[PDB]
Parts: sequence; structure tokens; C-alpha cells
Amino acid sequence: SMLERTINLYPLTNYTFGTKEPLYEKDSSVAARFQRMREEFDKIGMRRTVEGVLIVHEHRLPHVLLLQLGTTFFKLPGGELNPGEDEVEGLKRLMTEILGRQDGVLQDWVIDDCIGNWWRPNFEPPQYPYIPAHITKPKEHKKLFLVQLQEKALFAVPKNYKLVAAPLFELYDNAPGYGPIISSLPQLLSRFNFIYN
Amino acid sequence: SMLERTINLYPLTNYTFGTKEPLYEKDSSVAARFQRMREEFDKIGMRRTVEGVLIVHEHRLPHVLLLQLGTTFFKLPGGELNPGEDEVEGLKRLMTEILGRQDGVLQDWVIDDCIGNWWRPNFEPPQYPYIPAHITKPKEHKKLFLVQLQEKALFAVPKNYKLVAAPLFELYDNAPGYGPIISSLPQLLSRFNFIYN
Ligand SMILES: C[C@]1(Cc2cn(-c3ccc(F)cc3)nn2)NC(=O)CC1=O
Ligand SMILES: C[C@]1(Cc2cn(-c3ccc(F)cc3)nn2)NC(=O)CC1=O
Ligand SMILES: C[C@]1(Cc2cn(-c3ccc(F)cc3)nn2)NC(=O)CC1=O
Ligand SMILES: C[C@]1(Cc2cn(-c3ccc(F)cc3)nn2)NC(=O)CC1=O
Ligand SMILES: [Zn+2]
Ligand SMILES: [Zn+2]
Ligand SMILES: [Zn+2]
Ligand SMILES: [Zn+2]
Repeated sequence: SMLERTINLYPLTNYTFGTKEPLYEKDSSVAARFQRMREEFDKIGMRRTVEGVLIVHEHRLPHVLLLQLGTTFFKLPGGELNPGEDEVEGLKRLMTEILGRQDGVLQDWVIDDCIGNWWRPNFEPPQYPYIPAHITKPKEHKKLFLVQLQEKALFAVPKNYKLVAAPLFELYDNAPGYGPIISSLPQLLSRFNFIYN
Repeated sequence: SMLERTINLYPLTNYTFGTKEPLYEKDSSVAARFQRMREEFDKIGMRRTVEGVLIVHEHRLPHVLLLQLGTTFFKLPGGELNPGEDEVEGLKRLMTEILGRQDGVLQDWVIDDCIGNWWRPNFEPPQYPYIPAHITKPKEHKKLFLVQLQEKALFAVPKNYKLVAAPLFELYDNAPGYGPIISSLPQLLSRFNFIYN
């Protein structure tokens, strides 16, 4: 009857958030983003993206770590796989590029849980937790993983981003604030048995 | 990198839906429902409910089996645990009481996956995928499980209910139609690798 995965959470105060050089997005606008997605689809087919959900707590209240681009969009750490790149090795690589330390000490990323899949049917913002009817060639597949943090860590945050710890209640039914993927993390995380260390 | 659970789906046409006597709810109204929840909480504490998600496909399109009370509310098969009753044995018992056969041949229910948890903080309709801030005594805890169906089965549907196969697209962002638990099943099922048999 204990069919739940057990996940260790640690206090937000256990983690050090340092700073490093800005990390710029490839796309300077929504229009460039969809143009590049069109160009690459014609060359290498469906875009494969991976995103990490990093959880902490304070006073036993779970929080998801989000990256805010200045004061604009909230994102999960992650991004685009290269062709033939393993999803888990790829998320580890991307989380090292985003939050990895300047002193080049390796973070020990632990990734043992897929928590969802989203599909983009067109070169357009809409994404669904399934392949919609009539769609044979989705343009992007996004895969979300739970990343188990160590007890303590130093994260180097690119200077153009803020690392925010968002409580689940703030995400819940807040698609306007966070969009349909981040806003459904409370439902996606509910199956986990969190230990508040 | 294959961190996904693999689930066998079978065509809706593999299953026979027979009929049996009506199965009446304990509560004749919302008001009686919340009155009984109040009375039992004072005697035995938090209500523990369990619900089964049964999935089929037709032409490779996943559908969730829902029970419609005539043409009114949609529900998952499940219900209330007795005090000290195991969650999995209890869901098996409840799914036998609801969909079990008149000839008394045993369904082989397979339950290996928790897919979420919902909490009711007050004697009121609102439910959340987490324990909200300030709430120490939640009045109900609802646990959802994925039920792996056999290749073929006969289900006896109480005559006062319709068994409907709902495609994921119909549930998605449809809280008004289905409420916050059923409407978030697409997100909760996205992590599964479905095999369309
Ligand atoms: C996928 C990637 C590279 C990149 C940017 N970020 C990032 C930074 C902060 C954050 F919260 C989430 C993602 N991670 N990787 N994106 C591009 O625009 C080019 C490219 O390949
Ligand atoms: C930031 C620092 C010094 C430092 C901090 N920590 C640490 C703290 C907390 C923790 F969890 C694990 C390590 N180690 N070294 N100075 C640099 O130039 C980079 C660098 O390393
Ligand atoms: C939990 C239960 C018994 C019961 C009713 N149903 C049911 C039928 C169809 C359906 F779709 C979902 C649930 N299952 N069990 N409910 C009561 O009102 C008394 C009681 O103990
Ligand atoms: C409904 C029926 C006859 C029947 C059908 N099946 C069957 C069909 C499909 C399947 F997947 C597994 C079994 N077996 N017996 N007559 C009664 O009085 C109850 C009863 O059993
Ligand atoms: Zn505390
Ligand atoms: Zn895909
Ligand atoms: Zn077919
Ligand atoms: Zn509880």
C-alpha cells in the first residue's frame, strides 16, 4: 500500500546561491523562437526538451526552485537535447550549464523520476500533456524530471536570472502567472512522500 | 533514461459492460454529505478515500473510465476506507462492490502506482493537491491509484450509473465539467509509457 516514491527535502537555508556571468537565450523574441524551431524541425525533426524540478522546504512547506529571467518569465532549469543525446545525461548537462559552479566542482545531480510529458503540436505557444487528435508530427516533446537535491549545495545563478523558491499554493491554478506546465506541478508532485529534513 | 512506468492499454471493445442493481450513495444531498463528514470526523478523525483510474484506448487514443450518476456528476470508482483498512485492499474492495460481477467471479485488480493525493481542509467542497498553509487537521485525504486492467473483463455497472470512456482532451482544462481532480488526470497520466494493445 506504500506505492509512493520517498523524496528527501532540505531547508532552502541549506543551499548557497552564488552568481556568475549572464546566460543569454538563443532567441531574442517569440518570433525568432518559433522561426528557429521551424528551421531545426526541417533539419533534425521534433525538438526534444528536458526540465528539472528541484524542491526544497522551509518550515515543512515544499517550494519549487524557479529561474526568473529578470522580473519576466518563470522557467524550470533545462533546455534542448542535441540529436542522439540521452535525456538524463542531457538534463544533467543543462543543469550544470545553468546552475553549475564557477570553481568547477561537480554537482551530484540525482534524477530517478519522470513526472510528466508535454507536446507542442504546432510552431505556436500551445502545449498539452498528450499528443492531440490528428497530430502525427508534434514540433516539440518536453519531458519533466524530479531532481533529488543533496543535503547542501552551492548553485551559481547567472546574473541575468533570479532563483525564486515558489510554494506550491502560489503555483496552483495560476496558469496566467506561470503557464500550464509550472502551474500543474502541485498535482504532479502530490504522489511523492516528502521527508522534511 | 527510461525512468517511465510502462502500462498496457487495451481497446474499449475488449471489455463487456453488463448491468446490476442500483448502488445508492449514503448521502441524499451535499448538506447530508458534509453533516456525515462532520459526525464521523468527531468519532474517527480524517476521512480516508481511495479512487481508481482505469484506462482503455480506441484507435490508440487513451480514455479514462468514469461513472456518471445518471446524467449528473462524474466520479472515479472508489470511496471511503474503514478505520485501520489498508489503502490498496480497500480500493480493491470498493471497485469489486461497484463494478464486480453478479456471477461472483473475481476481477483481478492490479494496483501498482499512486498517481496523486488531494486534501480537504474544511467540511466544504474545496480540495487541494497539498495540505494548505495553517491546516493541521484536514477533514479528508483522497488517494488516487492507476488500476492496470486485464486484456479482457466483464464489468457489472449499477443500473443507476453510466460507465463513460472519456478521452484525455475532454478532461483537460475542464474543471467546470469534471472538477479539479478528474480535470488534472491528463497531467497526472502524462508520465506513463502506454502500450496500445
Ligand atoms: C536550451 C538553450 C540553452 C539554455 C538556456 N537555458 C536556460 C537558462 C535559464 C533557465 F531557467 C532555463 C533555461 N538553459 N539552457 N536555450 C536557448 O535559448 C539556447 C539553448 O540551446
Ligand atoms: C563560492 C566560492 C567559495 C566556496 C563556497 N563553497 C561551498 C558552500 C556551500 C556548499 F554547499 C558547498 C560549497 N565552497 N567554496 N568562491 C568561488 O570563487 C567559487 C567557490 O567555490
Ligand atoms: C463510499 C460509499 C460507498 C460507495 C458508493 N460508491 C460509488 C458508486 C459509484 C461511483 F462511481 C463511485 C462511488 N462506491 N462506494 N459512498 C457512499 O455514499 C457510502 C459509502 O461508504
Ligand atoms: C454476464 C453473464 C455471462 C458471462 C459473460 N462472461 C464474460 C464475458 C466477457 C469477459 F471478459 C469475461 C466473462 N462470462 N459469463 N451472465 C450472468 O448471469 C453473469 C455472467 O457471468
Ligand atoms: Zn521549522
Ligand atoms: Zn514524442
Ligand atoms: Zn485502430
Ligand atoms: Zn493526510
